[PDB]
Amino acid sequence: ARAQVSEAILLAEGQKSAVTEYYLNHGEWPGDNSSAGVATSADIKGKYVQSVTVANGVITAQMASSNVNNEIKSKKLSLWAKRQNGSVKWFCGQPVTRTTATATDVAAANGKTDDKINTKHLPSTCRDDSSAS
Repeated sequence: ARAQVSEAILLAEGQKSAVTEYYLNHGEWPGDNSSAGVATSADIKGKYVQSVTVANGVITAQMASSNVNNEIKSKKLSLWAKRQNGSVKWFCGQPVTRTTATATDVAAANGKTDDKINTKHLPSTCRDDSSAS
């Protein structure tokens, strides 16, 4: 499980440059994959990953539905960044959502627990809470 999740995190990290550069150039986060200049979400695939979706700067990877551990089939994790006075810090954990392109904070984006990869299956360094800062 964790081995599969760690490869999903690495794939999702491949979209960070598009998101960070957009923030650098616009002072706000990209609304979707197209505005970030990246491929459509279902075309960002890999080992164990069916899609990667950019939404207001949050990068959410969705695990594949087959050929993955039963307990993480089709579940999701997010990478997201927050301003910390000039620099930005990237976080990794359960799914989050940023409601607007300019919001500083994020909210948890659970799916009524359905989309959440269980914490036992997240690498120890990818357990950031939605409230992390």
